[PDB]
Amino acid sequence: QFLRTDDEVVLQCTATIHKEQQKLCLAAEGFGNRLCFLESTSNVPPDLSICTFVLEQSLSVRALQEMLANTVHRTLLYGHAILLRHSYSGMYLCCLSTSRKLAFDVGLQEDTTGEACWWTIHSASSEGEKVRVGDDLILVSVSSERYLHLSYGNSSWHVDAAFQQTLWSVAPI
Repeated sequence: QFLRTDDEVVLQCTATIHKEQQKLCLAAEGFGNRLCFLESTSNVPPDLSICTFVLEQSLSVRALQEMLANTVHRTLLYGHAILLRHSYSGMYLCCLSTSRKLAFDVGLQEDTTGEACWWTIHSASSEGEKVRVGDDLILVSVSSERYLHLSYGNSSWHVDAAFQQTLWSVAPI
């Protein structure tokens, strides 16, 4: 099928270290420090509740930038900028100002009147083309131009906005 607005989705990525490969799910809590993290699966994550986002909006870069400039179930299209609402908290995936150290932190917030909560979707291989479920998506922050990135810390996997890309699977469920 195709990805549409109002869809409840789950973002997954593949984490391979020491030849050990696993699927990780993007997750977040609204109760406290508003940062996203990653869950292991199996491919179903233990706690799926907090791994659900809704594709609330889909606009063109020009449109979004026009709407914002004035202030001073559609199908998702490649190159378009989207808005992912976190179901549990009702807040939105955003690119923050604080650093993870070249990368920025990824978290949740409420105010969507800005670029920080907008992510343009690109293909790994299609401008304007329809976004089909099962495709590997690259997510770029409109505000910072950084990628939603799979990072590896001391002992665990983290998610941030870095200069390097990561392929994500935006599955419905």
